[PDB]
Amino acid sequence: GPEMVRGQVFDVGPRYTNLSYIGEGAYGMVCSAYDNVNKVRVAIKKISPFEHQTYCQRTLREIKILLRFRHENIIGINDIIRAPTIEQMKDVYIVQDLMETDLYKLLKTQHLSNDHICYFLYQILRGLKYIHSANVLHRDLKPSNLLLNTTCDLKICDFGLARVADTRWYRAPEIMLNSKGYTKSIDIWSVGCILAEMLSNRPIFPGKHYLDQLNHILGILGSPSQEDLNCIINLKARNYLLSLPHKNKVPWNRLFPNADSKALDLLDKMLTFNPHKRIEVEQALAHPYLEQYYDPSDEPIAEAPFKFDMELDDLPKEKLKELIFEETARFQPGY
Ligand SMILES: O=C(Nc1ccc2n[nH]c(-c3ccncc3)c2c1)[C@@H]1CCN(CC(=O)N2CCN(c3ccc(-c4ncccn4)cc3)CC2)C1
Repeated sequence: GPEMVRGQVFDVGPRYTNLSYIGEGAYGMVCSAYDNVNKVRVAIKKISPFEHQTYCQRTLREIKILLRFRHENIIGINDIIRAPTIEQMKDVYIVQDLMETDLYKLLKTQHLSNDHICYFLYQILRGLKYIHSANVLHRDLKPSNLLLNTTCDLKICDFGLARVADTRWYRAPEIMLNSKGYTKSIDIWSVGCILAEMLSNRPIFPGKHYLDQLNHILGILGSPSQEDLNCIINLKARNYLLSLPHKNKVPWNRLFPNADSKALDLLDKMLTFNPHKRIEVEQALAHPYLEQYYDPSDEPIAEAPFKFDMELDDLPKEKLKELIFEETARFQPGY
């Protein structure tokens, strides 16, 4: 019989054996395993998405994007196991490099030194430069999506919500206000939130719902200038902000009194309220805080950026399942 972990069968043998639990979520379950061909330990995740269209979209995006991307700071896909026919296919096993932990877990137990924060931040931005150069928005950057190895190498994961550019605590204010016209800047906001969390071991902008989160945001950043209000397309968003009481900016060094001054200048530029004024990834990399690492010769871009929206939103789940079957065929044998 097949190996089982926490009640889930992982039917990945004979090539992959010695299954051990790592974690789980709505997506399914991830385990470590041993690859008896390549003689290496790997991560394997079991996804079972075919009952719902949304799950199938997230699965197809993950697979398509990660097979197209190739970057040191982005997790790849090494192999995919699924059934030999569409009708038999209920589970999809995605095989990826094994890392040691993720930043969510790390921050639960460890206080990071500036040297660690600086290197992690560098790598996040270096991977994000590639993502953005592919004309893609990640849209769900957060500490659990940052995988780490023993020498502090970092890889971004989870492209299930990514889109071609046309927990809620890491979401940019423009999304919450429904300001319309979202850009790459949404991911920079998320990185700002991750940096603040590396500096303090807790989230900078928690909140019950968007109204609460926005009040916390503006309680720290202070009220948007009229000029920033005038840059909002959505009149409903502008009007909502004009309805709030005036708040002064809280200095960053109040909240993070032991943080590097350069780190706080970059934090301020990332956690800028107006998305048009928010620092872009290439300028972030060039910021003084990251001078120890910055090297444009070693910060590659995507060879062939995505041109067009993937257009998955109104495909039935059964058609998405066929597209998943087709995408996963490159890991099946040829004649
Ligand atoms: O890639 C992911 N995790 C990885 C990967 C490689 C790793 N190597 N080492 C580790 C590691 C981590 C922590 N500690 C030690 C080691 C890895 C973790 C995460 C896990 C899931 N993944 C996204 C993903 O697989 N997709 C996007 C979401 N999607 C999806 C979402 C929901 C549902 C769903 N299904 C049933 C009910 C409800 N929802 C189905 C599919 C499936 C495709 C991002």
